[PDB]
Amino acid sequence: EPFRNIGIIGRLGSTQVLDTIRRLKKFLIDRHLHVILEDTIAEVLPGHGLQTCSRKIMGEICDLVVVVGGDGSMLGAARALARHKVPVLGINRGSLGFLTDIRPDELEAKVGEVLDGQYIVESRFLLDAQVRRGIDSMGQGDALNDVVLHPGKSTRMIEFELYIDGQFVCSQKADGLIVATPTGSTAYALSAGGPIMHPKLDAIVIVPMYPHMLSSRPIVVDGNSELKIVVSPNMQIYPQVSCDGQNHFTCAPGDTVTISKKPQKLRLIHPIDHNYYEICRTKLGWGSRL
Amino acid sequence: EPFRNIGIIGRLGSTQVLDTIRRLKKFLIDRHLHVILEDTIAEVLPGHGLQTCSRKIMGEICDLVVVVGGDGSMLGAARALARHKVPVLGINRGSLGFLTDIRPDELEAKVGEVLDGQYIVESRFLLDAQVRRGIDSMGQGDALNDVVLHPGKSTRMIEFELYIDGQFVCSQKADGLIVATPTGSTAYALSAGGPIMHPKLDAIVIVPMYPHMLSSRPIVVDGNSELKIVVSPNMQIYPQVSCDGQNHFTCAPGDTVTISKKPQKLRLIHPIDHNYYEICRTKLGWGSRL
Amino acid sequence: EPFRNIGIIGRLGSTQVLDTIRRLKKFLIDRHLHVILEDTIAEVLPGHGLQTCSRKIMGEICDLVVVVGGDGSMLGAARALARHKVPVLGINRGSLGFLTDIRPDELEAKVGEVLDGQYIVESRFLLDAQVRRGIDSMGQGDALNDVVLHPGKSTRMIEFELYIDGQFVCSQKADGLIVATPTGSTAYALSAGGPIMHPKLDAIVIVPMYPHMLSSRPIVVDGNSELKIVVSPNMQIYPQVSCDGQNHFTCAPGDTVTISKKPQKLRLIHPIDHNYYEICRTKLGWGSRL
Amino acid sequence: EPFRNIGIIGRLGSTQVLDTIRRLKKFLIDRHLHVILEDTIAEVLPGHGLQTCSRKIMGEICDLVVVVGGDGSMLGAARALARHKVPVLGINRGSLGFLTDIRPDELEAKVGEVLDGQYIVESRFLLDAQVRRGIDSMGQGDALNDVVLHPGKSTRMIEFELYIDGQFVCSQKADGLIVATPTGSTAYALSAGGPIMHPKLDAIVIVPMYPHMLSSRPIVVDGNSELKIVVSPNMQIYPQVSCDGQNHFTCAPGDTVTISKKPQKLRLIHPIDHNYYEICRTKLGWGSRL
Ligand SMILES: NC(=O)c1ccc[n+]([C@@H]2O[C@H](COP(=O)([O-])OP(=O)(O)OC[C@H]3O[C@@H](n4cnc5c(N)ncnc54)[C@H](OP(=O)(O)O)[C@@H]3O)[C@@H](O)[C@H]2O)c1
Ligand SMILES: NC(=O)c1ccc[n+]([C@@H]2O[C@H](COP(=O)([O-])OP(=O)(O)OC[C@H]3O[C@@H](n4cnc5c(N)ncnc54)[C@H](OP(=O)(O)O)[C@@H]3O)[C@@H](O)[C@H]2O)c1
Ligand SMILES: NC(=O)c1ccc[n+]([C@@H]2O[C@H](COP(=O)([O-])OP(=O)(O)OC[C@H]3O[C@@H](n4cnc5c(N)ncnc54)[C@H](OP(=O)(O)O)[C@@H]3O)[C@@H](O)[C@H]2O)c1
Ligand SMILES: NC(=O)c1ccc[n+]([C@@H]2O[C@H](COP(=O)([O-])OP(=O)(O)OC[C@H]3O[C@@H](n4cnc5c(N)ncnc54)[C@H](OP(=O)(O)O)[C@@H]3O)[C@@H](O)[C@H]2O)c1
Repeated sequence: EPFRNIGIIGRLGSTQVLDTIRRLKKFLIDRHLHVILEDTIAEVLPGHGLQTCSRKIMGEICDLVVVVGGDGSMLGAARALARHKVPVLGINRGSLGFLTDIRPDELEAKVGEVLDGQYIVESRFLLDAQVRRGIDSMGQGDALNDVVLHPGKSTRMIEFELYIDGQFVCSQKADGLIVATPTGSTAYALSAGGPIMHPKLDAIVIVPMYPHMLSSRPIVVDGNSELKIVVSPNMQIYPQVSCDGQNHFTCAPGDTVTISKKPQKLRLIHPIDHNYYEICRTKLGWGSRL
Repeated sequence: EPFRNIGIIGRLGSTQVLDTIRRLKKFLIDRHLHVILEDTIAEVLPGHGLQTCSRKIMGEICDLVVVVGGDGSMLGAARALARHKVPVLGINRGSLGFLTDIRPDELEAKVGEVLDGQYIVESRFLLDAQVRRGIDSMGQGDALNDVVLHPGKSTRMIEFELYIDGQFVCSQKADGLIVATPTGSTAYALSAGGPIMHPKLDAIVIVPMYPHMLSSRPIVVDGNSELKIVVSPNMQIYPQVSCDGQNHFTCAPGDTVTISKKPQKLRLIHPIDHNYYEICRTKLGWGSRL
Repeated sequence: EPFRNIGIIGRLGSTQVLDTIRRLKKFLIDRHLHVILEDTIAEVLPGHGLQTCSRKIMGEICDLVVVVGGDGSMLGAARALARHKVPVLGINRGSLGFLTDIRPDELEAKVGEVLDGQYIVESRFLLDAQVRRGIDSMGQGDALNDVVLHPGKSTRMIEFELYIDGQFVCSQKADGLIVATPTGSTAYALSAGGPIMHPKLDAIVIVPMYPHMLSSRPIVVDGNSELKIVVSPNMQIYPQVSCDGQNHFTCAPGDTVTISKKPQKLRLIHPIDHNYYEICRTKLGWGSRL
Repeated sequence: EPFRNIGIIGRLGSTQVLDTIRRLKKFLIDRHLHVILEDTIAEVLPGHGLQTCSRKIMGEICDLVVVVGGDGSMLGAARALARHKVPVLGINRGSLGFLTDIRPDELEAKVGEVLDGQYIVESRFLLDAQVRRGIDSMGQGDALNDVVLHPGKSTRMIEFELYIDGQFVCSQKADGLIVATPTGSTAYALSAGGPIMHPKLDAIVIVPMYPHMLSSRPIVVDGNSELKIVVSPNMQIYPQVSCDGQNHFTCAPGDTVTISKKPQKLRLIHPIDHNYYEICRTKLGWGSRL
């Protein structure tokens, strides 16, 4: 459907984000479009602008949400807007990102070209994490990048067992474990030794965090696999579970973390000019044409 | 169909392979089954046994081929028996392998349990490699593990461009490139930093061989992607292409190597006792149950 | 000097440590030697034994200290006994370690052979870490393995600058930094990608902890270099500094951590049967003789 | 001693090397200095210039040798000019290198500042490699970067044993082994996973080339250690030994390669403006000042 009510999500960061968020406000209101603003960012804006709503509310209000900032800002908007299946459009901070595509100086050219009816709809799946004490459920969180098990208030290594589709893989002693989507394969998992996974791929990568065992290597499994991490019951370690490094749960010795694909996919919007391997060449420095 | 004519493929290695190849000959002839032998191995056998045939011929003769040895012996049989779609059963040398499953001491117990009608049919796809000079074709080879570009008669680094589905990825200076299936993900690609890919996964992993660029990391793409490696035309390097490290082509500056999935899949046979993650725990040393 | 007053240091762990600590008590008292016990371990012992002292006190009382347990138990004793320059002898838990050498079943044979006058004296140097706010000093700690900067109560990456001998190296965004001795090169630094450093080597290795930059590789510098880590002043991150993962300081944005070699070396005692590369072959699984 | 007879060493590469080699010829003859040219490069020069000599002869003729090109050009000149202990000065191709320091546009400014008496003398040690069949010696070669054992005319893995100071380390199956100086630690060894070693460090790094064993990690040993690589006698593999990837020997099953530090050090000349960590920040992309 054509985009009428357009929401805006931003991050309270350097001044340039507040600059582009008003060029976007100007360019969109110029086209006689209703602009609804996030309440968590409208408390510090030029005259606070127009109507104000919350992030869970912005799903059913808006037909499109433009996120200004970087890849990190895209993670928070995705977890809330994927449930409503709202198209999401990302703006850079001048540097090309794996989730943000529009440069602040090409704002009017690329955003207008999307509103005029030339764009690509790409869907990225999220992860569903849930902690359980025997049968009782502690908490359930979503993740677009990764679900990361890591030590909680103790530098000591943690111990756990990995299960994929109820099948025992191994027990391991390490700092933790990174479970990443293709979207998150370029983030923490890449810094921990994991591979790059193309966004077309229906797969999940499991990356050990500095394992005490040198032969512990990343595994890539079917994206429809169900992961089950069992914290060591015979150890006094209380690890932490992080979803996109922003939502944190504290696990008890013996707690079980289940990770699987979320049914609701995030509807990413790109210009037709989008090229995934060009993002890799700029974000990682790969050589260009010979 | 029930297995009647059963072929045998072996490797001219240590004495134990010649030992198990005759226990298999005894156990199979005991069950009143026709045993056909590979000609390349029957030239040195106890009285040369029964009928003798070639590997390309063994496809339409036999209903099942038992390969004794290790994972390396499985690679040669797969490239010839996947075209005929002949079931293949592997025997260990005492140590569990990613392709061979039967231990020489459990030969009669596991092979009989397969012939009695309790087995798993698992299909593994191969790679199709073809070198081209402009339009003319040099050679075309198959690979169950990997297609590897590596330096040819020169320790100097090679230069090349990578294309996936006609889309330019990057140019790179390295020793070479490893393109591996899920089967080959545990071989050379694992030693070069690549991840483990579950056999259920329809994916191909591209691993750079000691790249001059430190940010060159492995990529995992859709298994239906078509890869196109273009040797640097402006360099006096003549690289070599290896298929399972056994079939070698010499590439010219500017030659293009195309790699894609082969339509014919190898029909692997396993006992019901087969567990993939148990192979990883023994081949790599991962910790067992807590 | 010949060893008369012999102290014992242990860890409150599995039952076998309490078993060997009494075979050592029997074997030493059998030889008419004064056995002094650590107070932190004598509170739970068979009748509490003989005299009891503290770890800082055990330096001037004893001529030799036998540490039962593993490599982790050796770290705590080293930081306190290196100031007094007391010889230290380590006992295994059945498995050969990089710091502990005696197997519990060869206790009487190897410990007696050392007391009879056949042993090797090997000295290992420690690290000296000190945090400073401008000029004021927060805390100063020693380390036999490593001084590790890591995130403090925030999964977000930390930012810092590295200085070696007052010379600027680089600024970096990562989980943290591992500064290890040759003793600690096989511990956390090895799991983070660092190299093995022979104990004869006067060198320090600096290993980045999952850096956001892929080209951030470990550096090995002169063991007499002075390291200076400056926490990012323009970031709201409060990192933590760990010495052997046991002593923890919380750093403020802008705090400077100085790391250099400690003058006092730890006097390690080994039997003449000691072989460093045999420890590597067992701890890491390297292949034995062809 | 003040530099009078100044030799020039270049590489037959792109046109710019032939350009700078004549600005250097102009600037030096302008200062009334005798310029002697390498015969292997004077066959294609503007009128062939002045006197012509060989590389082994250029040691006793010249007081200083200026090498134009890159790090690779510095390797060949070092092996021949380190025996004569002739100071060596390197010129860049516009990009800063680990061995070349002068940019072609700062040629007259930096080279003149060295001739005027403001420079640093830094000495880098080389490696001494010698192959032996039992007692007979095949060949002996020097290396400024690395001595590399790698497969010879066979993609199959090679097998060998490592000995350090006559002490057995391990047996290993891999593509090969990289033995690098601090100078070569940033070259092949860095691409194979090795660490950066500061030039002040008296150490040698041993890096396995894609080992079949995942726990085979680089080792850093004393620079005065004597290495002894024994090719597997029970294998039909004929590996090759490369010194700076330019001098090649073919080893037989059972041949022993001995590697140790060469007594003659290469006298490198740098301007006072030289900074080693600035080279790392540009060659590897590390972050600059915060
Ligand atoms: N050592 C590490 O590498 C490390 C440690 C902790 C967390 N992380 C990652 O950080 C994520 C959360 O980021 P945050 O905003 O909360 O702040 P953060 O933990 O400080 O991480 C911010 C950094 O992550 C990058 N990033 C985030 N998602 C990415 C993706 N899909 N591909 C590539 N780079 C990506 C950001 O790129 P922009 O600059 O464009 O935003 C930025 O450089 C986690 O999900 C985790 O994957 C990495
Ligand atoms: N440095 C390296 O790691 C390296 C170098 C060259 C080639 N290779 C691999 O060797 C393969 C060809 O082997 P080859 O028989 O001709 O002799 P080879 O090159 O000497 O390699 C033999 C080794 O490869 C192992 N191997 C083969 N396929 C494997 C798989 N799918 N998963 C795990 N391990 C596997 C074999 O296991 P078994 O002992 O059970 O046979 C054996 O240890 C190539 O396709 C390539 O992947 C690896
Ligand atoms: N992910 C990791 O690899 C990781 C994470 C945190 C800390 N660490 C290391 O743990 C050390 C402190 O150990 P802890 O007793 O307090 O418990 P810990 O953090 O849980 O680490 C205990 C483990 O470290 C091993 N270890 C300790 N020093 C070693 C050395 N020099 N060489 C090889 N292995 C060594 C121990 O061997 P034993 O079983 O023989 O004791 C044991 O396996 C730190 O200094 C740090 O280097 C490693
Ligand atoms: N895959 C690899 O990384 C690989 C493979 C084979 C050989 N090598 C290295 O190449 C060396 C021989 O080089 P070559 O001239 O004969 O041509 P080459 O094998 O094609 O290697 C040339 C490349 O090596 C770089 N290099 C050479 N010495 C270096 C050093 N000390 N630190 C950093 N980079 C260095 C060169 O830098 P410049 O552009 O400034 O010359 C150039 O990028 C060998 O000694 C070996 O270390 C590396």
